[PDB]
Amino acid sequence: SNMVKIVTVKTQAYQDQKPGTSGLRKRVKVFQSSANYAENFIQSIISTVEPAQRQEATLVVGGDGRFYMKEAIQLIARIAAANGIGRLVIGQNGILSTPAVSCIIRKIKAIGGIILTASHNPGGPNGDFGIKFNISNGGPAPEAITDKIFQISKTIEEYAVCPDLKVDLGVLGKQQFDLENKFKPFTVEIVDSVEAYATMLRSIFDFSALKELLSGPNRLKIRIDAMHGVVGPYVKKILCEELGAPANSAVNCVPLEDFGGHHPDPNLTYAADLVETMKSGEHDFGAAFDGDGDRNMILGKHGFFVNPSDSVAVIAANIFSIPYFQQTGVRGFARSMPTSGALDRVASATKIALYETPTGWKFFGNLMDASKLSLCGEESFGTGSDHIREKDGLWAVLAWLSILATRKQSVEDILKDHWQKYGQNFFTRYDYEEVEAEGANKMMKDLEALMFDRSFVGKQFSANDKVYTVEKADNFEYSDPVDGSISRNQGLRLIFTDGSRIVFRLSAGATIRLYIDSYEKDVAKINQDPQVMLAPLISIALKVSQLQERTGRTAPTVIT
Ligand SMILES: [Mg+2]
Repeated sequence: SNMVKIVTVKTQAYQDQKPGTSGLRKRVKVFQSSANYAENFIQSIISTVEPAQRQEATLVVGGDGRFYMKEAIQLIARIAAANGIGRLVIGQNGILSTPAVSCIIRKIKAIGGIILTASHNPGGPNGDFGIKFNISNGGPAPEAITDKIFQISKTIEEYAVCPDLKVDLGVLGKQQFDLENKFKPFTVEIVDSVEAYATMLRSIFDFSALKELLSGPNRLKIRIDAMHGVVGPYVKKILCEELGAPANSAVNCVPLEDFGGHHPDPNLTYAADLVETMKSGEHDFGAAFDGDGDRNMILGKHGFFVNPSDSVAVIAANIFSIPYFQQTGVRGFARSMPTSGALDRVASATKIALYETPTGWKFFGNLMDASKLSLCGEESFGTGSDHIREKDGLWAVLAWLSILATRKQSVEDILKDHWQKYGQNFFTRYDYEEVEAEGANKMMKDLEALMFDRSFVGKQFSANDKVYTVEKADNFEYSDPVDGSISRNQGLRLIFTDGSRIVFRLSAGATIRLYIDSYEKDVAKINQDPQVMLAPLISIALKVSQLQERTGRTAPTVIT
């Protein structure tokens, strides 16, 4: 029945419901076996909305398809209705990519959205579940708001719910619910998962040029792997149906509740199927997306790997292949500090501002909201623009296709031309996972003390046929030019006079991340194996940090 009662449910607070920057993520089993775990958190989110503003408010709700998503969406609808939220907009079947949620929030001027995703983390009966809150600019809720949610969640003693309310998520259109002894109805609009996002992309990119690129006998041959995650229907409906790529272009493009039993995390080993496909030489372009669609990996013919640090640089160097940027102009470029310096060479050569930010969304969002940031990238497979306030993997793929269309060259030839023009930033990230915290912290503190010494700048480091001179060494700090905040201890940087860098970052077991960025201006040495070219700087990095001595690790856990 669509005439439902409002009921107050006594509850007991949990103490660990901390939203963080990417949402509250817990094992699916925790949500299911902890009474009112989800309910308490949803209520805590909604309690940050001023009662007076709820009736005219809309929340956008959707997720990445993982197990438990639809049950959580029903819970959100039952609690939102009871709390006097006037409207929910929900993707069909509950499905909305994270970029789609950001798109819709900003399009319909909603107060925010609740995204049911744990991004690249596994899903399924034994996987993870995440609940992410975005606010009215379409982006992640900032710390002041997540702090409030957490504080409310720790002392909550009841929540309001319409236990008999049920939303049909499969069916497009408005469902109205009349609440007992409430004048105004509760309205749920089920929208097509893809339409609003596709329409945005239709305005950003030249779909006529892309159709021509992707169809016919001379078509660019592409393989696009959604990794059984949320981007699946977007690939099928935009790249295949609208832009005319053959249906086999869409790989793993049916969303699955367990992401096919694998991690929806795009890199050369988690997406090893796509890589093996590309190695056959039949296809010109490959890409893979993460579970909720804000990360992307870019491959060329024969499986040529475009480092995410290079990808944002190539997009920057060819940015006016994209109609959006022809119209807005380029307001600025940004990358996270550990990302390679390739983007900087394009910004310097084209005289556009380069913002080097700590890891995290808020720094990019601030700059975008100041009209100072058009294109951003992160070495962790992140690429985006100010078209929305989340990173956007499928957008990054259509950027590449637009560039491929105007350049009329292979992905590899585009990179070779790029390196010949700007030099090459050989780049890798070493992850040392689950190291003992005491050793890793001692490693960081000792290295920081050593770098702080007056004589460390100007020191020279040699290995084989390579001499590196320290130009600067510090613990990265960022004063945000919008909110005034000062972020400290964002990473140990060893900056060398030749344009190369070593960066150390720390992030239930500590993880050391070691980023190596070797700038090579010699045309003869471009397109080499990065691991070979980076070996001198890796040796210098392990020796000055004494990482093996402090952690007992002789090798990183993961190399990217
Ligand atoms: Mg993600």
